[PDB]
Amino acid sequence: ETLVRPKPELLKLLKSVGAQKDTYTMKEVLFYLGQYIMTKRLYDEKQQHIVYCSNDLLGDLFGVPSFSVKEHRKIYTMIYRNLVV
Ligand SMILES: CC(C)C1=C(C(=O)N2CCC[C@H]2C(=O)N(C)C)SC2=N[C@@](C)(c3ccc(Cl)cc3)[C@@H](c3ccc(Cl)cc3)N21
Repeated sequence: ETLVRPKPELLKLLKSVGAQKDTYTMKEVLFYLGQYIMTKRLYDEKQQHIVYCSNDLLGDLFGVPSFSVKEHRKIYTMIYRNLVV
């Protein structure tokens, strides 16, 4: 009840990087989302603060083509839209 419950499309995201649970602290979520971005190589060599998720499950979930890591509010909005209420 400290924790938060992923909607199952994001929870399938988390397991494609080795996650075992189905509830999580925010930290776990942020950390797994980062696995993803760095494993699936979703970024520009030119400007590395932009993540491009255009043709990818991540983009699906967040409903965007791309977004900047410097933009937290906007990130948490995207994450929460995927949290079981
Ligand atoms: C991938 C991740 C481990 C990490 C960053 C990261 O390392 N990235 C960004 C893509 C290219 C690569 C890079 O070389 N940079 C240092 C800019 S830069 C960076 N900052 C972190 C810690 C972060 C965490 C929470 C928020 Cl709300 C925003 C940013 C965190 C993060 C976590 C979740 C998401 Cl969805 C996006 C970014 N993040």
